[PDB]
Amino acid sequence: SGAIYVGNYRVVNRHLATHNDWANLVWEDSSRDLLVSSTTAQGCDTIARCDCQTGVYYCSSRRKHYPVSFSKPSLIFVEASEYYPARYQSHLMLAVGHSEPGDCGGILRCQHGVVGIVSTGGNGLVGFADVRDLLWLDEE
Ligand SMILES: NC(=O)[C@H]1CCCN(C(=O)C[C@@H]2CSCCS2)C1
Ligand SMILES: [Zn+2]
Repeated sequence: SGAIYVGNYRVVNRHLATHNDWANLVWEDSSRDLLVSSTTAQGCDTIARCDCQTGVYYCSSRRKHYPVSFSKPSLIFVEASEYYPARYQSHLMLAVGHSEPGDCGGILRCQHGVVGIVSTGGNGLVGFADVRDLLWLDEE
């Protein structure tokens, strides 16, 4: 589990969104595994607007933050899970690292801010849904 709290937005994995998220919906995209809902309180996370391909992510199944090198956002094929069939996911970045279902939602960050959240896993890989192109998260 986990979310990004930027401004009056909450960014979560679409497959983990709650009823309150759906009832306060701003934007969702199944191809990216992302959903954004509105919040009453202002958040403290800042979104990275950069070209970093190294950073650190939080792994809940280890209670640890790990440094990683990750690929550029791309269209990748992901195996079936409890939430989606096997398919292509867009704006996904892969790295070598530990990731269980329960680890989705952990933040990937660099010195500039939040880069994305854990969205896929297995066999020593971790995949992150990028948020750096969603410029509108910084306004309204
Ligand atoms: N975004 C998706 O299509 C994923 C939906 C949840 C399941 N999924 C995985 O890759 C399983 C990994 C287990 S390792 C922990 C992180 S998820 C596919
Ligand atoms: Zn950066």
